[PDB]
Amino acid sequence: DMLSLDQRIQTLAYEELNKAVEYHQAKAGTVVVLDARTGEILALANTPGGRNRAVTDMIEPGAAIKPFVIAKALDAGKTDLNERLNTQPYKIGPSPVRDTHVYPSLDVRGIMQKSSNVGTSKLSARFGAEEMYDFYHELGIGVRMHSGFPGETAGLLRNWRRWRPIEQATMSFGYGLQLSLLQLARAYTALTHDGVLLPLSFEKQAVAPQGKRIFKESTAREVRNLMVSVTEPGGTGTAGAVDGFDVGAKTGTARKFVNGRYADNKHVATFIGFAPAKNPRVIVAVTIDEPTAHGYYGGVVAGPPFKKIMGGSLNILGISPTKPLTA
Ligand SMILES: CO/N=C(\C(=O)N[C@@H]1C(=O)N2C(C(=O)O)=C(CSc3nc(=O)c(=O)[nH]n3C)CS[C@H]12)c1csc(N)n1
Ligand SMILES: [Cl-]
Repeated sequence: DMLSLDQRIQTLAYEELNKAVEYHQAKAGTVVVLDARTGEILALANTPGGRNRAVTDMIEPGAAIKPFVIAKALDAGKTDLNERLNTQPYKIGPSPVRDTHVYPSLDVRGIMQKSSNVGTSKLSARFGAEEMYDFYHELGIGVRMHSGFPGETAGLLRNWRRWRPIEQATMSFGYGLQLSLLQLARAYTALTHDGVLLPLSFEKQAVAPQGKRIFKESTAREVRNLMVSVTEPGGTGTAGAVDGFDVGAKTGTARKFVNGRYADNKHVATFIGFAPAKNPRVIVAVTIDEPTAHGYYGGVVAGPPFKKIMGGSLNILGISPTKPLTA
């Protein structure tokens, strides 16, 4: 049998996912676990029972898309690692562009670490609309996965000719475009596989299949290091840190679109990360739908199951820790 599924990881993922969903009294949840070098899908878990939401359900990614805007800006030389960007909030007409805190300025590392919508939108604004549209398209947004499961759709990437000026701003921190958790996890292979986006596979891969280069290898390596700051003190994703490893991750918290408004009530909490951060072996992605108890942010809600799924996955795959254990 040549199937990529690993039953121990799949069982680990399902149990931790259901604990998190129950503890936060959430409506639903999904997990994807990938081989970070080949794109093999090691686990897909969904709750409550029924359809494969990891493949079928399109979500807005929120700040989980920010790593790719930051990488693109660095890759194209439109920013660097020492620029400090004014990150004061502002508005375009009625629409605000603001962070949860007012940071007067941040470098690119701070934009990632703090999850600055303002910083990301200003980096994105250095590109034209059609450029960015093509960029989201080559990340696979709007491109069907052909996983073999029914109910799968391509996702949403609106035509660039219809973008209002505010739209390109808000798309850069995860508004307006839609993708499945599988498409989102797939995009993170461009960061783990040294700039090369992988197709993903449900069968064991003897080699890493031929991918498509999105970023230079140096860009991917620098961005992975920025993402380690997310799980260290000062970042939004400390709940996902794993003993004996450096973890690059990104949190996301998206207001749900109820009828015709973005609810300040209901949220989707996402945590996606990879380890070992220098030479990744595993990607773990977790999305918790509408938590109602014990917090609703991505770090607090989906961070804890990420940490237990990642740590156990590395243990199951025999990945040696890169630094002394302290737990
Ligand atoms: C509620 O805001 N709605 C947004 C949006 O701007 N989301 C951004 C995003 O991904 N965010 C994240 C985060 O990184 O988790 C955060 C997390 S900050 C945080 N994390 C904790 O774990 C914690 O205990 N406390 N705090 C303060 C701010 S909302 C923002 C949105 C984007 S698309 C969409 N439909 N909604
Ligand atoms: Cl490859």
